[PDB]
Amino acid sequence: LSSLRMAAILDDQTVCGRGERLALALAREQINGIIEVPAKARVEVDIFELQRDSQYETTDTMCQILPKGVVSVLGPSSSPASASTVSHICGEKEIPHIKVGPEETPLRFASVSLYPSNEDVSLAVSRILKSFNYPSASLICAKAECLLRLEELVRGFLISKETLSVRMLDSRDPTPLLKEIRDDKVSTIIIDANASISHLVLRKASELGMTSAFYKYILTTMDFPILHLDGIVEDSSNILGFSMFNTSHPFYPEFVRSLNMSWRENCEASTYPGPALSAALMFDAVHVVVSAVRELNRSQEIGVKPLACTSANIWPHGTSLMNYLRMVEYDGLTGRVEFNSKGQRTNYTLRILEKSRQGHREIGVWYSN
Amino acid sequence: LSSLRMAAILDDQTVCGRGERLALALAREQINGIIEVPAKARVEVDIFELQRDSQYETTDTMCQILPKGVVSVLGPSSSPASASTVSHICGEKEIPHIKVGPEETPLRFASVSLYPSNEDVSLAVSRILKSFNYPSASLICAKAECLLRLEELVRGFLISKETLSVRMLDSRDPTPLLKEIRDDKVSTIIIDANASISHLVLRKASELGMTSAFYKYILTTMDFPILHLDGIVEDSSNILGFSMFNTSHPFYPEFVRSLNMSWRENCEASTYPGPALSAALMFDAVHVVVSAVRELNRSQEIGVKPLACTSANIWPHGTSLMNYLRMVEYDGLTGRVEFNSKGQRTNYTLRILEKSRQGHREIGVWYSN
Ligand SMILES: *[C@@H]1O[C@H](CO)[C@@H](O)[C@H](O)[C@H]1NC(C)=O
Ligand SMILES: *[C@@H]1O[C@H](CO)[C@@H](O)[C@H](O)[C@H]1NC(C)=O
Ligand SMILES: *[C@@H]1O[C@H](CO)[C@@H](O)[C@H](O)[C@H]1NC(C)=O
Ligand SMILES: *[C@@H]1O[C@H](CO)[C@@H](O)[C@H](O)[C@H]1NC(C)=O
Ligand SMILES: *[C@@H]1O[C@H](CO)[C@@H](O)[C@H](O)[C@H]1NC(C)=O
Ligand SMILES: *[C@@H]1O[C@H](CO)[C@@H](O)[C@H](O)[C@H]1NC(C)=O
Ligand SMILES: *[C@@H]1O[C@H](CO)[C@@H](O)[C@H](O)[C@H]1NC(C)=O
Ligand SMILES: *[C@@H]1O[C@H](CO)[C@@H](O)[C@H](O)[C@H]1NC(C)=O
Repeated sequence: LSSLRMAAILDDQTVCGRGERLALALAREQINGIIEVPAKARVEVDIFELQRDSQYETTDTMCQILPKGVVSVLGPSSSPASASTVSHICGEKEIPHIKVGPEETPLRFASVSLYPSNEDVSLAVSRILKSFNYPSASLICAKAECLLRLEELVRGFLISKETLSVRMLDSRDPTPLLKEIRDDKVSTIIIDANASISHLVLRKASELGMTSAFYKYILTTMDFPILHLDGIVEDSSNILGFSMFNTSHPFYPEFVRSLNMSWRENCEASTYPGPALSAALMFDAVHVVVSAVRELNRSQEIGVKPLACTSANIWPHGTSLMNYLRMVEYDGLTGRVEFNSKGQRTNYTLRILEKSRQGHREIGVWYSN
Repeated sequence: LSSLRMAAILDDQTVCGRGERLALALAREQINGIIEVPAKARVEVDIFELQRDSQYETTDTMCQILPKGVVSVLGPSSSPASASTVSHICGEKEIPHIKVGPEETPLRFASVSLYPSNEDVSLAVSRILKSFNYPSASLICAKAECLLRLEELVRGFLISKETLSVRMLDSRDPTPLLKEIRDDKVSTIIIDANASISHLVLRKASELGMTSAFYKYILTTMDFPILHLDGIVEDSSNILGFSMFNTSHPFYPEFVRSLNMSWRENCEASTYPGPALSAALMFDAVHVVVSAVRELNRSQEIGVKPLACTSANIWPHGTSLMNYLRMVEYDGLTGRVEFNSKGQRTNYTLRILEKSRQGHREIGVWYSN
């Protein structure tokens, strides 16, 4: 390899952007700026955008990637159907797919994921419930698939003396849903939704007087740190959730400041909420791929050829690289990155946060081990 | 229209076949044999087979169907991923998709389905549980998506004093799973799996002494009537499940006898288990489409043009035909066929059956209304 090339697929239709493209560039720059002994091949990241909601588009994008000679494909972060199409094609060609968003809910060739598994999210929520003395609860789901995502927790409630009252937004305003929860007179409300939908639910809850001291909320979104509930919350609250960020990572300041400058070219600096987790996962993903490829390269000569959608040819090194990906131990923006036999993150933590008027406080940690 | 043409997609990799191809021919023959006043256009059914487990294949099959000038696409019955690809392409081209297998779990343009909805299956199971005085239970799932398919029942257990212990086969032999259920010492076992997997679970249960009078089974498969548990069951049992068949339908004898001759060209007449429900749903589907098209044709002139995967052209009549499909009232092999505003079967029944040494007995009825 004259260069170590990977592809990344972005799907970002937000007004301000999540900054994944810049995050990828920052990882590449950081890695290429460190001259190693022996010298290593330059890292390249080819970036492709998804602008429609179309698996035709996603398939065509993969067909454009295969001829470029890549050692991995990253993402997309926020498009589960597209990520499944990517995983399938990557599996057929034996190119590693590096996943950076939620487990697809509900494949032979292996992939890895930097995003916490569904089981881990369930266990983290259950840890907070243990802290509440294992109460009855209500669950608000953005999508019906929540019962699958949270199957571990659901199975626990199904055999426990406590109850779980489940309600789906699917489809406009959560107010009638929240009024039913209020009538049940149960304190603990679990919200399984992305950040914007979670904000909407909390806003409507606040308006109904449901952010009083009686009620306790647990959110599943890993973008909790960017959820700003100004005007809803005081300096202390009962609104809990998670973060993966290690703000002490040596690159974290440059990362935040750089993404702030990314944000403030389409929007105002004052509205930058902090770095998006998906951007940090993409940064970390580049390092994981580079680490694995350089370790594989000590024991075997790695080459790439054009692959194609119109050929049954596979990448001969993909099986090997999947095993070396599973050997990676990397300290990233998102904490310790290591993988288990299923390609899932292991030996890591989630910080448990409580929302406040200006941001949050950390009040505990969930350990995957 | 000189002819009324629809397409049907088959995916059948069974040794003996389910007889869907013959079922389609029988419907076409029956309809074309009735000379109406005024005379109506001849019915044609173009048949396509899926032989791989590939959405590339399914998409290519749809691309072959679009130029043929069809008024609907039927199926496939037993291939959920392929049926979803078909629904998507049909929706893009505004051609009705007539579904004949389980609700996909977890679309703008409307479709209809002749197969009972997930909610209806949950409600039918809950009706049997009411008959058992609403006990605690165990659920054996072939796939994790069972919690979604049975979400209505799961939500009921989550708020009830009774427990539900859920276990997934996902992945070889159910024996260890059944031993855990045995240790829980709960009587009622719900099996959500297709017919062959359900048979396997009951066989292993029998071997463990778990088909004694203490245990009660409820199966979700609509192919219960073809599940032959010879050697497991006596003349009476506690093994319950469902059938859609109306064995008094005037065509039922010809249907059974004809599919018996279909079966016994690849296998032995003695191993023919009776007609497969998917074959009967395909037969009924042809009648539903013909009924709707001939009613639409009273009020508007229907034409077809070649459509194509490489064109954005839609079928101008698809919206109209979807509304007329929803007006159909048809008495079929699978009972009364009518649709609600969601395109789901309504105003119908499921017969509740108890397995016996030679077959079954009907012991009750579930009404959708
Ligand atoms: C493989 O190692 C050799 C020598 O140590 C180096 O020249 C080459 O750039 C390496 N390739 C990669 C992908 O880092
Ligand atoms: C965060 O990064 C700092 C600095 O590299 C490191 O000392 C620490 O172990 C990291 N923390 C976690 C939880 O991974
Ligand atoms: C973004 O940059 C602005 C301008 O320098 C700064 O005031 C603000 O606090 C930054 N936001 C964050 C979250 O770092
Ligand atoms: C888990 O990760 C920590 C760093 O966060 C590391 O020090 C430790 O060696 C790992 N432990 C195991 C059991 O691998
Ligand atoms: C539409 O009705 C006319 C006359 O009643 C008939 O000739 C024609 O075959 C009909 N078309 C279909 C699709 O049945
Ligand atoms: C079964 O078919 C017979 C004969 O057409 C009909 O009388 C009866 O209503 C049908 N039964 C049901 C439940 O639809
Ligand atoms: C199939 O046909 C055979 C031969 O006539 C007959 O003995 C058998 O009972 C039939 N099976 C069924 C289920 O009707
Ligand atoms: C429901 O179907 C039955 C036939 O099974 C039919 O007689 C009846 O008119 C229908 N009832 C309603 C409310 O549509």
